[PDB]
Amino acid sequence: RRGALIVLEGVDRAGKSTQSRKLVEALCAAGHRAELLRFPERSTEIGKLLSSYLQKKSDVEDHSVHLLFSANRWEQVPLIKEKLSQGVTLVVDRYAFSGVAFTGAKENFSLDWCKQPDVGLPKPDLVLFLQLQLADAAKRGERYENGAFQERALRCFHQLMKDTTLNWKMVDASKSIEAVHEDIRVLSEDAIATATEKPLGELWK
Amino acid sequence: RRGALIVLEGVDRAGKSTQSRKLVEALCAAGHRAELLRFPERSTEIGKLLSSYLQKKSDVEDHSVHLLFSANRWEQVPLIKEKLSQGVTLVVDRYAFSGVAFTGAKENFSLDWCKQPDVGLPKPDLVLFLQLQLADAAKRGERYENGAFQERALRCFHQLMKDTTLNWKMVDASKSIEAVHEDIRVLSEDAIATATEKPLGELWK
Ligand SMILES: Nc1ncnc2c1ncn2[C@@H]1O[C@H](COP(=O)(O)OP(=O)(O)O)[C@@H](O)[C@H]1O
Ligand SMILES: Nc1ncnc2c1ncn2[C@@H]1O[C@H](COP(=O)(O)OP(=O)(O)O)[C@@H](O)[C@H]1O
Ligand SMILES: Cc1cn([C@H]2C[C@H](O)[C@@H](COP(=O)(O)OP(=O)(O)O)O2)c(=O)[nH]c1=O
Ligand SMILES: Cc1cn([C@H]2C[C@H](O)[C@@H](COP(=O)(O)OP(=O)(O)O)O2)c(=O)[nH]c1=O
Ligand SMILES: [Mg+2]
Ligand SMILES: [Mg+2]
Ligand SMILES: [Mg+2]
Repeated sequence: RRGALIVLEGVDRAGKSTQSRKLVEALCAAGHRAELLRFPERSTEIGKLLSSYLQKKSDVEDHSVHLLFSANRWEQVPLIKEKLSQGVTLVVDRYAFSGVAFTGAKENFSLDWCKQPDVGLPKPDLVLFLQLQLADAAKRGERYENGAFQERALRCFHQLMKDTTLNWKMVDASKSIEAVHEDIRVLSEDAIATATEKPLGELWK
Repeated sequence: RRGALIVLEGVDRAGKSTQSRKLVEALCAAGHRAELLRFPERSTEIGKLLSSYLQKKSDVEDHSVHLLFSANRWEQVPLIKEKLSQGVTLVVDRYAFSGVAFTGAKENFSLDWCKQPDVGLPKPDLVLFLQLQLADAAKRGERYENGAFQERALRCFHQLMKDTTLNWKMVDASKSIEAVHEDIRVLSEDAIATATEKPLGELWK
């Protein structure tokens, strides 16, 4: 039986990294083979250019930066497919959705253009959206770290959620770390148990 | 008056670099402000990864490599737009067409997916296609340097030429360097003189 591809999305400070780490821990403690992945994955050459960019150490033309973020996902596709075929469930901290939402929050970027590079990536079996008021997210904890930009990103995320081809689940990320974790864990157990019967799909196609 | 954006395309060994160099020389000698550009532009960080890839010094997942080639064009867009607005005609040795044709020659790559990343780039005013039999190209002068792959690339180029939104001009590249140059020079003079009256367009949109 293949593993499940579970993605956590949300604006900055929504609790994605905290919940992805806790989810992998709990699934492993309950006997599942599960591993954490994140995007961008900064250990690669592409990821290094992305990190310099996000730290404002370098400036990059907006379309180039968008394409590098997508290429950074494609470079991990062979690994993603191999792990899933091996029975390993992958918990992914940000994915193509963040890619479209953050670039789509910029001027003169259509959602259609932003989606294309990621068309065909492994399709998540479950996309958890950690919902919380922007003002709350701002009380917790770089480029894109301002309220007006987060608000436009959030709107883009809501457009992507109209996409019925995907198993979106809303999570109330305003609760305690432990309460949000239990909600996420129960949804993830269900997806691992029931969403893996069908072959891995292809995103946005 | 803005400069013209002229692109030279063709399979490997078609004479693109020789003709692009000669064209810029002749236009400048005839009083035009013209400069040469090429893709990939290996002087950048992205271009360096592309060069390692083409030299087989590194392996790269096919979708990532496709997106890096496109990002390498977008990183030069601000410069392209500035030069053209300044009256400078740009002669470009390979462009988005090569990008689509070479990736589209690989298995499981649709032309549509291959075009998307380059949608919206500056639209060439003239696209010269240096036509010559593959067997001839092979008598002149790396990754992709085998006949079966060049033949699939060539077929992709012929699909792109169905695109009526673009000013494609076929050149008989089997003639002498000087004869091919004169054909190219005359077409280029016409485009500089007549194709620049309208604003710079956007590719594939
Ligand atoms: N449910 C929560 N309640 C309060 N603070 C939280 C909660 N989840 C995470 N945090 C804190 O908010 C900050 C951002 O969390 P993090 O998981 O890194 O978010 P993200 O990856 O979405 O930016 C961290 O300091 C974290 O401890
Ligand atoms: N018209 C031509 N006839 C014969 N050889 C040519 C002609 N044009 C170019 N060549 C030679 O073919 C080789 C490849 O030319 P080049 O301009 O670098 O092609 P490309 O950039 O399309 O690969 C070079 O050695 C060049 O001198
Ligand atoms: C995956 C992904 C993220 N992003 C954004 C979301 C974040 O704001 C940012 C990286 O923020 P940064 O603060 O540098 O890192 P981290 O959140 O790990 O501490 O990248 C994109 O713009 N495109 C993408 O494809
Ligand atoms: C511009 C571009 C070229 N190409 C290919 C065409 C050439 O085969 C190759 C670079 O070949 P290489 O032999 O490394 O360089 P050059 O032709 O300058 O000596 O890149 C792509 O695959 N995608 C692209 O977007
Ligand atoms: Mg995080
Ligand atoms: Mg489309
Ligand atoms: Mg050349």
